[PDB]
Amino acid sequence: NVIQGQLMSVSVPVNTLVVDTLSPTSWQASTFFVRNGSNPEQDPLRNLSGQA
Amino acid sequence: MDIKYDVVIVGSGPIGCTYARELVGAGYKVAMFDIGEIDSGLKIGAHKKNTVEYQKNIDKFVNVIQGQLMSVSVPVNTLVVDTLSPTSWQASTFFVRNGSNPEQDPLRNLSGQAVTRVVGGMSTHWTCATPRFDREQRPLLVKDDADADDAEWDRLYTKAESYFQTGTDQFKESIRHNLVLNKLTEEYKGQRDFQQIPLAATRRSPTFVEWSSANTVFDLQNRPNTDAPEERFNLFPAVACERVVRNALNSEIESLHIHDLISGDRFEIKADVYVLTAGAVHNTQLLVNSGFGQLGRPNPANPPELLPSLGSYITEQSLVFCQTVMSTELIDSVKSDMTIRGTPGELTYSVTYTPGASTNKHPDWWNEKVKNHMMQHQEDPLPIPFEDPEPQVTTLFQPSHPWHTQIHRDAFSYGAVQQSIDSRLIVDWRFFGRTEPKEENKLWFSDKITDAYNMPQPTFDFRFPAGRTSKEAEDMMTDMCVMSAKIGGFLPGSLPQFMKPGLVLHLGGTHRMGFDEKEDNCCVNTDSRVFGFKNLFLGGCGNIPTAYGANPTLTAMSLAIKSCEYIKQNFTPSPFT
Amino acid sequence: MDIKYDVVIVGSGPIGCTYARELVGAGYKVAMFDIGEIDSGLKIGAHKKNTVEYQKNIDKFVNVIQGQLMSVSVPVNTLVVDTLSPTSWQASTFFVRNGSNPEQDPLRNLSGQAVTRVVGGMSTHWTCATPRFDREQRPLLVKDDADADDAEWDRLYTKAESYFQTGTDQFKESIRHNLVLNKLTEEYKGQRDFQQIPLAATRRSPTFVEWSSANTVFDLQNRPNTDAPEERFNLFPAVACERVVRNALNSEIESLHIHDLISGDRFEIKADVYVLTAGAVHNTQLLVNSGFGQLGRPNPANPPELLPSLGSYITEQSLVFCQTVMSTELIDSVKSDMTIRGTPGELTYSVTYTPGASTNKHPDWWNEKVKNHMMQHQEDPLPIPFEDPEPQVTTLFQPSHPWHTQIHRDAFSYGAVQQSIDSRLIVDWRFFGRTEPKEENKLWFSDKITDAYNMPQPTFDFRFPAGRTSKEAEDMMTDMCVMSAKIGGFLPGSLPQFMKPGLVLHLGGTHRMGFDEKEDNCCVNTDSRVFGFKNLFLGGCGNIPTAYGANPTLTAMSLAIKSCEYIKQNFTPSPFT
Amino acid sequence: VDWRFFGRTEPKEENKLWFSDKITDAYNMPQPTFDFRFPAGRTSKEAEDMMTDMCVMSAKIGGFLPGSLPQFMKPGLVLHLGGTHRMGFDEKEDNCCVNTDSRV
Ligand SMILES: *Cc1cc2c(cc1C)nc1c(=O)[nH]c(=O)nc-1n2C[C@H](O)[C@H](O)[C@H](O)COP(=O)(O)OP(=O)(O)OC[C@H]1O[C@@H](n2cnc3c(N)ncnc32)[C@H](O)[C@@H]1O
Ligand SMILES: *Cc1cc2c(cc1C)nc1c(=O)[nH]c(=O)nc-1n2C[C@H](O)[C@H](O)[C@H](O)COP(=O)(O)OP(=O)(O)OC[C@H]1O[C@@H](n2cnc3c(N)ncnc32)[C@H](O)[C@@H]1O
Repeated sequence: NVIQGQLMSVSVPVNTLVVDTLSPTSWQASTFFVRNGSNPEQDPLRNLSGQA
Repeated sequence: MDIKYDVVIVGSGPIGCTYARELVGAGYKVAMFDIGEIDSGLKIGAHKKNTVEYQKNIDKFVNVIQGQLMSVSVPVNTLVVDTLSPTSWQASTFFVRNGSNPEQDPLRNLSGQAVTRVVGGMSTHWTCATPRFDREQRPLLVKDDADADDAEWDRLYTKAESYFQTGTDQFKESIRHNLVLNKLTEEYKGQRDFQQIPLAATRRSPTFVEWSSANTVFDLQNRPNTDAPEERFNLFPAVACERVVRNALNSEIESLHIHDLISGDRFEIKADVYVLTAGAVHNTQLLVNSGFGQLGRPNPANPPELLPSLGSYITEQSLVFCQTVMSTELIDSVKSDMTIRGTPGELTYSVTYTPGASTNKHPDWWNEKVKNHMMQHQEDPLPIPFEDPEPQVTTLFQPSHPWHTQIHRDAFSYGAVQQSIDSRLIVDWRFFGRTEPKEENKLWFSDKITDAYNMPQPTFDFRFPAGRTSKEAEDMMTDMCVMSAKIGGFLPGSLPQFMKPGLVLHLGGTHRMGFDEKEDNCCVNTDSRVFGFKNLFLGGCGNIPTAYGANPTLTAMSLAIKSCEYIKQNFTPSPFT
Repeated sequence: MDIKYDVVIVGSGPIGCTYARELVGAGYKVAMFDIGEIDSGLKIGAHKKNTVEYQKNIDKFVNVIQGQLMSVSVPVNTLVVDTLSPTSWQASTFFVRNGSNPEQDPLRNLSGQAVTRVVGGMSTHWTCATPRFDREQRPLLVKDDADADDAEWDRLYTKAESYFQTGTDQFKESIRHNLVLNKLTEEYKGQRDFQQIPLAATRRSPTFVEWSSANTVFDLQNRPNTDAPEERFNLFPAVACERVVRNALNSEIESLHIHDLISGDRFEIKADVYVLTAGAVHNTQLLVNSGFGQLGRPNPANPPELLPSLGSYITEQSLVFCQTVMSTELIDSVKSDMTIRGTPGELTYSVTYTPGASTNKHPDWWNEKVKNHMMQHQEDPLPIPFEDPEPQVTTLFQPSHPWHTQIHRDAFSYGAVQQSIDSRLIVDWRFFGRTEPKEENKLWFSDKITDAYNMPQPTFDFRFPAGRTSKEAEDMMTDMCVMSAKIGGFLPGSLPQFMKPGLVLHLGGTHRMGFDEKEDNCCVNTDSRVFGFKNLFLGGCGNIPTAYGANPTLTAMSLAIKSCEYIKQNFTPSPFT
Repeated sequence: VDWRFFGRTEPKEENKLWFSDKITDAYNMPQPTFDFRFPAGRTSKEAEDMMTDMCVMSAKIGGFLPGSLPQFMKPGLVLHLGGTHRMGFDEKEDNCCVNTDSRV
């Protein structure tokens, strides 16, 4: 846990996971926009995803 | 196989079988085609859960369901697998792989929507709940005359209930059923009514219920036969129906084009009357492949020649779900009338009650079952008999609670931790919301991508409408939380949740009914006849134009009955030759 | 229903059908009972995967398998659920719940062992792999004459292979099959031989394989019929066979007591010959219910009167599994013979080869399929045609590699992240080990706990033996790791692993064959006749007394053929009147 | 017992760490971005041979622990990234950034 607490991911690609069980009343995305410090420059298939 | 019939029916689900029942019985020479095959035992199109093995192990039946549901539209997969060995072949792009549909926006899908291709269709696996719609949920059949409309609906629903063997009595002596029913009745006294879910089923014994299906409506045996020597019917499984051929005037269908999947041959089949009952998605595919509506991505700049509302105004219900673990107070209440002496597993253990005591909270039949369970199974810590049937409770849709409810048990795949909880304690909760029909919600078909039967790939463009539908959906969730609490707390791993859109399989409005094609934005009239065409009829939930919460099959069946009445008045059976 | 026959057979799996085929054909009046029901369509007992839908959607078939596998012995669950609501009823002990078997030690189980109760038995879903056993794996039928023993086994296997329609040619023109076959052949040149898995199956088209089943062996139609007017056969589904009655001398069976599950009626059925083919677990159960062996927890103080080895020496194979993702080198090799001009998607794109050129690595048929795929589907990044059949590769069990191997694809439940990998790239690896028969490895039946059919509950006491069995199992794992790497790296989520004990369903030795009851610690002789009894025979994998890694059913069938040869020489069919 | 085998990766010009001219990180600095794959040839062959070697060697000691079966780790989880400001004798000839005194 100490280790995990002090490793911050270098480059996180934009997240394209589909969450389709939101309540109809919840604000819902129309696109996979740049969220949560993700890096839109990053090709997710040419990454070092574990680099921190 | 002739190529000439009085009537041809596409699909052998319960709605096609409604057409077959009415029209075969009325003396028509009928052919029915299904893309799927016979696989329910000797009773063709029967419910798969009516085996002794599945009545003994109902939870295994989830696998039967899953094994015959094929997802309608699966978007391109964008999951990153970055732990492959460097020697394995690795993608540079998220290419079209594994039957995925590149047309499909993953954020505007009905991801849960699926289809079944087997003789009997989805009625070989369905839960059998057959409630009527109240006026608020129900399409009009008579305009500007409420009494006449009600009368017509009661007549049709009564016949439909007869065809399905709907009843509200099959679980009347379950202890779990009554425990739940009585508690909710008391909790909502003066506010809401509770009753047994209306179920298309007949109890045969205390441990076997014969669930209804297509086969219940029509046995699907070829005719003439010994029981039916003057009737004419042929079922042709493993035949893909690909299109209906329009005349130039768009006033008549001239043939049905079919592809026999075993021999590979293709034919044109001729009939006086053509009935499409292939389900809400595949009736729409068939019509679009035949030149109705518009093929390809919606394009309002080029409106279609025929049936412009085809595949718009689609509705699917929101569904919330949880499971609960029965309260201690409710469990203790089961044995409230018992006098208990001794210590279990000892010789002095005694469980008794005084029948007829006016101080008894429960009737004699209940106390007798409890007494016997407790006396005969002293190792077991619960008062509920091992073979006690599941609850089957509902409070039906009303204005002040505009959702359908099922408080019950259906087949479920319990996680290993969950299997830790005694099944007697568990109750499932499913609340189903109504969805406003909106033109922007659509089912369309690719002009390039094809499905597993080389037909235009179905694509959804769907979101639950803003406004009432969305407010109601979230109020429904809250109501499930509130109501369920009265029975017990949630079961870990089955916490309150929305299900993936469409997993419910109650899709409607894809080929919707109305009085006037233009004014009511619709595809079929109240006889289920395609506007403009003398001899083309659609049956199924796709006809239903309204926002409904309750399970739709009974209402679709009622519409099909009415459709058959029109057919009987407008087409003459061939003389039996 | 009369209650008098020449031969009665308990169970309608492929081994009961072997007896039916032999003895119905030889003119005997035969009855066959199954506790399960007809549910594969019109072809009674057929492979459920032989539908167009399952051949288009093969991965859905895992659900069909799961829906008809009921776990034999599930120990008491000790999972802690401590996040229930305080109002919910909650356990103070881990009490006997949800059909668990309190006799079962969770650490000495075959937790993966399961049974199927449907007409056709497990042959309605099996993978159809039908290898012969080599001498090392195979029980002796002739002593002290290896050549005579080989000759008898060759005769028998050859007949069995004809009953099953076993072949090694059904995948010969698959690109993926040959890609894998050729690579492994080269890598192990001079060390191991590779061939197609022998499969009970007949190809009917490029995209349809008719997989064999009990139905292949015997069609299960009642006779006399039009095609067989002088044969006599009846099948009675939904009939639980409960016990055979012994005479006072323990020399003859006098009747079979049955319980019709539909009517509830019980009957005593009389025959000249009684054949138990209920599977390795349920044959043992019926025998123990009939006074053979010992009921209850093993007690060596208290010796069984009859068949003291029954339910001892049980064997189940170790099974290791992984999937791989095909190497970039192999994938590029598929297109080695192509010249590619231009850019995919453009007018100028061209993929050509030179037919018959002596420097081509691949045959013309191969190159033509690759060329057409690449030219017609320029969007696709792989050279493998979309409808290319799966690999079906084996190197058979040998002393230097004492395990059976299957390098193939069969029905599989892929997680969404694995669904990310193109299916053409995926290969399944399953290596099966042999287990030494040990007296201490037992299947026994409770004297208190009962199963869903009110029969004595099965209980395992099993561990993989120390010594050779265990060493070989681990060597087998390493072998799989080494061999599979030649083809591609592991697929994440399908990493190399041992499967739960018994999940393989290749249980043997519960009613084992030998020459001498005492000397060979066994229950039937080489005619499969129960020692001491004139007219009781057992068929199935329970007969196999040796340590085997290969799939046993073909071997069990061969033994049934030999058994029928004895019955024909020793019993006279009744005159057909 | 834990088993970790680490492979060597051939330096290739195409394998890059670069920085966005628009996107910024948590410290308002140019966002790092990778463009990386394990090179074909020796690197890839060796990585898979290494996997096999672990499977063979570890078997001498015991069988795999369920849930910790043989696997590649996500690229870079190892945190042994090198060569981003690489040393050599001659800037141009050795394609490098610092000399053997680590001087730019
Ligand atoms: C799957 C399911 C459904 C279900 C349910 C629970 C489950 C898990 N519970 C329900 C319940 O409690 N109450 C209720 O009203 N409905 C519930 N359902 C849904 C219900 O089964 C369906 O509404 C119903 O079966 C619809 O009937 P219909 O007859 O309209 O359609 P179908 O059963 O889908 O049968 C259509 C058939 O047509 C064939 N087909 C499809 N395409 C073609 C083509 N091109 N050519 C020829 N035949 C075609 C199918 O194979 C199918 O059998
Ligand atoms: C499940 C499975 C099996 C399988 C396989 C893959 C799967 C997923 N792959 C195999 C393969 O590739 N090669 C092979 O050799 N075997 C493979 N199998 C196993 C194979 O299916 C079995 O070995 C085979 O079916 C055994 O045949 P047998 O005829 O001996 O037994 P059965 O198929 O289990 O059928 C027995 C029947 O008897 C009935 N029954 C049971 N109890 C009673 C009683 N009390 N009364 C009357 N009938 C009874 C069953 O219902 C059953 O149908």
